Amino acid sequence: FVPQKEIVYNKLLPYAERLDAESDLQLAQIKCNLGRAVQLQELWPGGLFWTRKLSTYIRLYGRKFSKEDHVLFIKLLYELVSIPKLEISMMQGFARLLINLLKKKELLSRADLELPWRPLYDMVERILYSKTEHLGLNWFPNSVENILKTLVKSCRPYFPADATAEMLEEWRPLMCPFDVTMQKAITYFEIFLPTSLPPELHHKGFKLWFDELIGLWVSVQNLPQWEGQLVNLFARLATDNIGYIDWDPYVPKIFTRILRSLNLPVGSSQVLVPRFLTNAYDIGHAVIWITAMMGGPSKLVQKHLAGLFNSITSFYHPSNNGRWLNKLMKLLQRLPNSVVRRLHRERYKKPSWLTPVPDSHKLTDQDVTDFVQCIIQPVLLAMFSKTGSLEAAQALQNLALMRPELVIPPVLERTYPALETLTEPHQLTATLSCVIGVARSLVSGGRWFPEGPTHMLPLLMRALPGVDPNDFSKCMITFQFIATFSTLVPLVDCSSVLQERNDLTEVERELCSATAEFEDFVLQFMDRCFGLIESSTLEQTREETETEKMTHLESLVELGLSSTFSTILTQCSKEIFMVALQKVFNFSTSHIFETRVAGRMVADMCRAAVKCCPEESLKLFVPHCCSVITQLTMNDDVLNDEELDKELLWNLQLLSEITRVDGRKLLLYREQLVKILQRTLHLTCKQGYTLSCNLLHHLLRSTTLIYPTEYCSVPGGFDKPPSEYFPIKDWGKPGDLWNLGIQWHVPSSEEVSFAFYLLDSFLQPELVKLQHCGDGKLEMSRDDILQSLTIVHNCLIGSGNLLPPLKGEPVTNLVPSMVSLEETKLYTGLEYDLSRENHREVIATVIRKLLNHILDNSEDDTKSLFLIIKIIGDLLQFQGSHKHEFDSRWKSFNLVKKSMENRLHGKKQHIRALLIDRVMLQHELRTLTVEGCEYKKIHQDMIRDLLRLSTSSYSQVRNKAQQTFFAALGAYNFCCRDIIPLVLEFLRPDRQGVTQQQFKGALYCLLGNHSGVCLANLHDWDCIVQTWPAIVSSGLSQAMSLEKPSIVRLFDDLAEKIHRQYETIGLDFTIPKSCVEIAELLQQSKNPSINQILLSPEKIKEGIKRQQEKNADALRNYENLVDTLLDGVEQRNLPWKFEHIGIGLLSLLLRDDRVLPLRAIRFFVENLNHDAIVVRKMAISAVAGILKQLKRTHKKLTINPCEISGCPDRPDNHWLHYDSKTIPRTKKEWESSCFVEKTHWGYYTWPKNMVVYAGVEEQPKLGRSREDMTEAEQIIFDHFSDPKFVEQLITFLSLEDRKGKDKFNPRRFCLFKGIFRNFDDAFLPVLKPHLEHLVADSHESTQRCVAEIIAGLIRGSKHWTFEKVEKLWELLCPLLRTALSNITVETYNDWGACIATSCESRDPRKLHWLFELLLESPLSGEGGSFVDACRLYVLQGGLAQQEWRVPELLHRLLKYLEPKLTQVYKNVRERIGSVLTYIFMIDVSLPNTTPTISPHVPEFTARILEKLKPLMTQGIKLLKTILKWLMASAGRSFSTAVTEQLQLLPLFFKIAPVENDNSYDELKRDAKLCLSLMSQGLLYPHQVPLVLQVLKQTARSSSWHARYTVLTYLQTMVFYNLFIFLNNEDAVKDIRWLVISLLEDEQLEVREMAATTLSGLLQCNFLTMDSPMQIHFEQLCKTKLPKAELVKRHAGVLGLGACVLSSPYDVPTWMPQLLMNLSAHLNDPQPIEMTVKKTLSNFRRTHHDNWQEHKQQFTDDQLLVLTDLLVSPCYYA
Ligand SMILES: O=P(O)(O)O[C@H]1[C@H](OP(=O)(O)O)[C@@H](OP(=O)(O)O)[C@H](OP(=O)(O)OP(=O)(O)O)[C@H](OP(=O)(O)OP(=O)(O)O)[C@@H]1OP(=O)(O)O
Ligand SMILES: O=P(O)(O)O[C@H]1[C@H](OP(=O)(O)O)[C@@H](OP(=O)(O)O)[C@H](OP(=O)(O)O)[C@@H](OP(=O)(O)O)[C@H]1OP(=O)(O)O
Repeated sequence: FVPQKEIVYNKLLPYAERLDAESDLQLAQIKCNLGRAVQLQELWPGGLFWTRKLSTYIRLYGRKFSKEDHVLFIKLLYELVSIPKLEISMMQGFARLLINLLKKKELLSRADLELPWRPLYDMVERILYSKTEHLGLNWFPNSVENILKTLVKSCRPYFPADATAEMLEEWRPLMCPFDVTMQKAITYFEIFLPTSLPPELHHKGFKLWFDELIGLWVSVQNLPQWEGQLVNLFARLATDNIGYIDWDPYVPKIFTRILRSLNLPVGSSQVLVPRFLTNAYDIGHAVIWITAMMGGPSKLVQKHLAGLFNSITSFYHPSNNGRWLNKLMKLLQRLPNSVVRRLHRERYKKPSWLTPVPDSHKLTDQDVTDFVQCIIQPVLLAMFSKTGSLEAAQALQNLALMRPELVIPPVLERTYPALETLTEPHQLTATLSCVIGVARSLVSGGRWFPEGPTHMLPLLMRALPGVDPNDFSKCMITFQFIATFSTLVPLVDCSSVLQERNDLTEVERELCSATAEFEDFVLQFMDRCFGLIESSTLEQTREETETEKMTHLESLVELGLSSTFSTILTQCSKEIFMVALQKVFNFSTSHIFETRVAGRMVADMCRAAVKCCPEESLKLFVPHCCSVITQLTMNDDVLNDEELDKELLWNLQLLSEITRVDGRKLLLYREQLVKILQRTLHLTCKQGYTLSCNLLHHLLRSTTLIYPTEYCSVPGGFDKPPSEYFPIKDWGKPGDLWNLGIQWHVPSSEEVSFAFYLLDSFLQPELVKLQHCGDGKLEMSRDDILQSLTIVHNCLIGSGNLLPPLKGEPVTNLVPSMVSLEETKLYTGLEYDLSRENHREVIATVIRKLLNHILDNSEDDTKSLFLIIKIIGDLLQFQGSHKHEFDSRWKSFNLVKKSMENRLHGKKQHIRALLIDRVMLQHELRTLTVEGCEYKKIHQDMIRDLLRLSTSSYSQVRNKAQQTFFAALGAYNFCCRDIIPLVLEFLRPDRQGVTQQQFKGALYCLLGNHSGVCLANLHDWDCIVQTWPAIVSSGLSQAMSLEKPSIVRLFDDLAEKIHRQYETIGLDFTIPKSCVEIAELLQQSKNPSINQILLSPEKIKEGIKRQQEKNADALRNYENLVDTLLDGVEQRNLPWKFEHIGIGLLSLLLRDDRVLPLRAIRFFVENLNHDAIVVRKMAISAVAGILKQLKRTHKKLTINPCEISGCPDRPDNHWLHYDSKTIPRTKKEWESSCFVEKTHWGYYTWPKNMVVYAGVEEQPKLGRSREDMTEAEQIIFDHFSDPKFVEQLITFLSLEDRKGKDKFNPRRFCLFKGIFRNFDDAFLPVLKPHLEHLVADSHESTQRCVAEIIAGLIRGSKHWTFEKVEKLWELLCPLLRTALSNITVETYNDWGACIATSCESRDPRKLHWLFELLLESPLSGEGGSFVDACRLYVLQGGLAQQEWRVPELLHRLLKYLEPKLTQVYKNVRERIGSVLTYIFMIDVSLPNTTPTISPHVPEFTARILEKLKPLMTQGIKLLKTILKWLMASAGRSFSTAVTEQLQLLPLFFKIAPVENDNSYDELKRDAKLCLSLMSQGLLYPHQVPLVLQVLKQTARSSSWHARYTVLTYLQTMVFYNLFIFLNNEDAVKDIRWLVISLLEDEQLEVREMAATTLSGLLQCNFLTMDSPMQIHFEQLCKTKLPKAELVKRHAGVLGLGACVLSSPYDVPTWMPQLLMNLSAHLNDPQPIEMTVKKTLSNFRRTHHDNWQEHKQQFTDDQLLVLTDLLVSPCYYA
């Protein structure tokens, strides 16, 4: 038996008694056939048909199986995605299911399930880091990167406990921080490392790697691509292991980089902008990482949040918007969203095997109060931003779940002045948006904020002018405002409870007296909405046309008034209803509205009046409307007409859109509705019958659908028990899911026999007229058929719940299967006895005769053909609900649910009006979940009749028919195999008469033009072997008008959809022997498994035999697809545009598991010399992949690195010396040298198996001829030996594809890499002239051509014998010396990526000929100076790519440059500075490292100071190389400030100018923006005594330029390091000394920057405004002036003014005092007089935003001082 693990919302559903017998029968059919599909070696029909059906079963019944059945499903799905080398598209199909079984962690414990991880790594590395799939060998899906990560994430908490040191042993040797192989490891660490381990396993957890990898993270100070992965790792480590990390030693380093990742402009020049900060921290991962730190006993992370926001409050102000605001609004959206989820995780979540937080690490009531109080001031400034109020109201909702008494009064103090202002209208858009998130916490008066619903009704009454027909932004947010209040509070009078009753409290009796205005709200809501309608009627201005479409902005106001009025009028007492029903009736019947805009809009407002009480409302509408239709239609002969009377034509829509109340209470009016349908449905006016068809439609909709009738917040309703319960208690009703009290409308036999009586009196008389017209015996008009089809369409679409689909079962051509392919059946509650009529089959036979008559006898009747598409679109796939209306109510539910949800305590607070709709969304999901559908013989005919309409004469008819055609291809099982042979019949050359509409209509059938089914690019060989040749066979002969421009865009879209969507198809579906799990799932499940067969004696041999036949035909159809394309591209009289598609389909077939067939190897090699540049650009990309296929598999062996190097920790070990190329380079005995090819090996640690290549000649033989050769696949040898082929190949490659966009092609490189690797310079004597001719040419086309061949020689010379290596460089070392001599402007990026490419993954031993040539003379300039710079830039990329493997050549190049760097030019200085950052990149100071052999920054900079000692003319020449180096080592080094470089700062301050203008020298201009890059760089917290010693020394007394720039250094250096300094509390006393002691400067320009610095430090709360600060200024202002004393008195006026400018948007308690005595220095002398005039005029500028709130902090005696005061500039005097 099954104890269900987790189910759904189906208990409530009305047919809940039948959801156990139907669910368990499908689950038993899952266990049978999914086990039998795997065990009978079948994945093409059957492995996917029951993976989809379990994917359907999870999305329909929750889990609803047992724990033993849940580990059978996981361990079957896991072993299928971990098959070695599957088909990768079906690997995702098993993947998304296997994510769904595992994403709910609480369902399966750790002791109940375990999964290995190395099957995931071979799965990931083949799909994510494939060594193919850039040469054209594999073709992956587009979604493969994120599905595999979210699968490992779902499999990660079930990895075994001994399998993370097993995981820290494999990629820990990849952590050399210089190669690209480190972010290989760090992305594996973020994905694979187990962090959600139980607390008895942390020693086998993060403690193996935490201090090893947080110590790496704190030591970088660049921003690599892998630093953003560790913040995604450490966040996930933090959020699971709360209370087991001590983040306190690392918390100032964490918040200083979250601040730094905001990238805030600070300093009034503020940037020599580092472009390395493109990569940064995803703050959405940082919010996860702050939130998991807060609950500690020492509240240390809390004040770093208060230090964070208070430093950035001025950026949330709505005047200060900029680039930073998108990260900064996103920070407010997520931190209250995440603190609440942590509070739900520790207060209301049920326990599971996931470890809870400890009691010591849990958020206290103080801790969440102090979180709101440090975020409330930035969220209220975000409320009024220019970018909207969406991010603030989502923040303000989640803050209101925690502390309502602290967050709701600061909002409603700004809301009441916003609803009555008539000036600053933006608040009403933004304050109302924020009360809607507040609304759940506002109407619910808790034990802290009980005054909430006192503000309910006055905000609700003052919002009534918001419904105005002038704004629509106010009107939508007003309709959203009142509907979100009038679904919380019942609108009931409370006066009979206002008598003697002791239940009312002080606040609750204040509510009941205010409920006298509930009727006055609803009636004034209507008188405001009637003017909203009657002033929005449609004006017919243009006399020719008729605007019939309600626009999108007006369709929202219909639905916005259909929502916001039906929610008032449901949440409403019956006494207030019926006095408001008459206001609707006395409006909508005394007027005559235009039926287009105001017709849909009045009748929807009446539709709301009927759906709330259908008895009392239908007593007066349908007697009124039917008595006036029969008066105004059947009196005269208005059956035949041209235009109806606008009142008759009104009262149909007033009746049609009103008769869709609950269909039980329409049986009273049977003999009135049928009477008008028998009189106005057969009219002549094209709007007259469509309003009558909408009447017939909605009557059938109301009498066969299951839907809820009421949507009230209380299940009894607000009307049926008056005064039995007190209504003002259920205002904050949480609306429980159990005992919901939902009321349904299941169709009775009275409502069903009437549903067929309308169908037996209007469908059948409209079907016999269509029958005799399609037979030739009635001959109706063109509009008479059009009128009759609407009756057939509105009876089908509208009563389709009663009509069974089809019968007939087409077989014998589809896919045969060994297992069941039965269609699923879901009882959506109705029987539909299926004995009497079956009306759906009759319509399908009338149409196939009617459509056969119309397409032959009248091909021009378009509007009849549009209806036939609408009926076949509903004869096939229409049960009771619509496939698009469900998707728009699914989105409208998540728009309403996610808006008003109590995230603090779980599912128990969703309101009843949401939950009733979601149960209806569960019924409507079951009405559309037709997963399996058997392709029957009627479905073989109805789609082929759509295929005639998809190819017909008119493009309006073809476009509508193809969309039904494509939707009908996705529904039925194996239809696409039936219809490809039928749709390609319009594309054959041999066809006699095929029109151009016939032709291109069939190519819009192939080009799917949607997201559902691409019919030319299916994922099967039996379909692709027909569609791809037929595209290339078209063209050469067809009726293919290639001169029409639309058909050329069609083939360019049909070819560009194939290359975008194609994904490589498997050839071997060999299910491995490790699927005993399938036998363990078929057998012995038995708890739901009612399937007693359990047999497979020799059917498993038949399944193996049919699989090997599938494996044979998939191999056969592949090699037939190659032959049919080559017979179509080498076809005579093709157009050119059809062979580029034909080569384009051959480039996708080049496979890795196979070798391409012989005629295609001959093809792509011979098409390397093609005249079309597009073809031979593809032949380069294909022959490079052929040479990968023909690779000859070198042998390997394993090195113990203790055996070599003589003896047995992160860099440059003692047992690592053989990897470093200095002296012992191989000259004669080249073998026995242990060449380690790739760079990163052996840096950090050594792997378990360090693997190098073999010795001499154990690799395969190199020099060979055609005798010992594969005699079928090296015809490529025959072409590169022919000198006519080579001389034409060298000639085509030296063309110019473009002059600007012409770079070193990395795909011509892989062409020549695969040549000289595979053939071992058998072609190099045939390329003797064509290498020596191209180097001696001035053209950049040939220098680029030769460079791909040069680097392809070098990286092809990996496995060459020592004879061939020396014979290579004997002609190659003079060849590069020629090329490096004649290097040009358009060539040094080619050579800069030529020999920097050739040093990629080679040992520095094996290429010393470069490193003796490239380091020979880079700056000994034989010709020019730009040549010497380009000769040095190519040296840079080669030495950087062999990063740590060489200490020696870095010294030999540093020893070369250390005399030369003084006497060079600027283009060489910009290279030497770019080279010296790679000479010193190895000096890293990483946490467990060793001082490397590679040259040191401290050993070099001490020599630089020895040469700059006369400065502290030839030293100023040396600064232009040091400054250009310190510009390059800004973010391009692993430690941005070595302490010997820090005293280069006082030499830079006296040079860097003040104004920073373009008129200064290059020494000055490069010294100013070198200080900007060092201040904006980080620093370790043991450098705060070291840099502050420098800046106190530099600003002590040197020169006023240096005192100025120390201040502008500080302001953008204690901000980007703001929490390093605030941890070292001795440093903030030294900043406060230096800034204040430099207000006393002898230079005025220094001291005003000292006050600008101090004003910002006070503003970011780096310096608290203590009392001895103000005593130091207030006892400095009162200073006598006898005539040094002037500068002494001024510095107090700077100091008072610095405090004034420090709070620009608030007036604190200290603020009015130090404005009054600040204003007393206004008649002071002139240096003081400017400053007081600058400070007060800047005060008044920033304080006119909300000065009415600022003036209350002033006395009335002090307002007369500040208002009447002169601070005006010179041009007012
Ligand atoms: O069916 P939908 O629309 O796709 O949405 C499902 C979600 O998708 P899924 O069912 O897995 O496909 C699933 O969320 P995730 O698995 O992704 O986390 C459920 O979460 P869960 O219940 O496990 O988690 P908890 O209860 O929130 O802790 C439900 O989310 P809540 O409302 O928060 O959950 P409640 O249903 O209210 O209990 C939600 O049910 P609704 O239909 O009402 O939106
Ligand atoms: O010398 P490289 O240009 O750096 O290329 C090598 C080379 O691949 P090619 O056959 O394309 O030249 C290796 O092949 P072998 O010498 O071992 O025959 C291959 O090794 P595998 O075939 O075992 O994959 C290795 O790949 P890897 O670094 O994953 O070991 C790959 O290096 P790249 O992937 O960086 O190109």
